[PDB]
Amino acid sequence: DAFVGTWKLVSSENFDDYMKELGVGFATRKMGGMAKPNCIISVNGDVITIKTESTLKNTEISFILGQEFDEVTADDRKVKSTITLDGGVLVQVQKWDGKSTTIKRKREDDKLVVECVMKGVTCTRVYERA
Ligand SMILES: O=C(O)c1cc(Oc2ccccc2)c(OCC(F)(F)F)nc1C(F)(F)F
Repeated sequence: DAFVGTWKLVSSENFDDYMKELGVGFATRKMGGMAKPNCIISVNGDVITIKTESTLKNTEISFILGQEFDEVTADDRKVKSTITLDGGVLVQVQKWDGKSTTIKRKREDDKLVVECVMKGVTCTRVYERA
């Protein structure tokens, strides 16, 4: 929809702190930090697919809005994820071991803005069309 497309990471703030707050170890944070992924968002019927592709790591999720699904994250957490659309924002929550983190995806001007929150840490990542 407004989200559909092939997006390239152009800026990131506080991603290392965000991964640290999630408990990600040094090697995986290193890989993640200097990744510059593409994010490819598509929709077919009820099903949204978000692929995140980079030289050292790829992930993919497919989901129906409002329906919980299992996910293995890029940092290898096994989580229960639910994604909803709220005022134009795709809101993802991941739940595991009594914790949660939120990842909000929104469209702003030419940007796909990704805000990731874990406890007191807020990370902002910005994608632009490829
Ligand atoms: O889409 C993102 O840019 C993104 C990318 C992530 O990791 C990568 C890095 C390279 C390739 C594919 C995935 C990631 O990992 C979970 C983490 F951060 F906990 F490790 N989380 C996110 C986000 F939080 F924002 F959704």
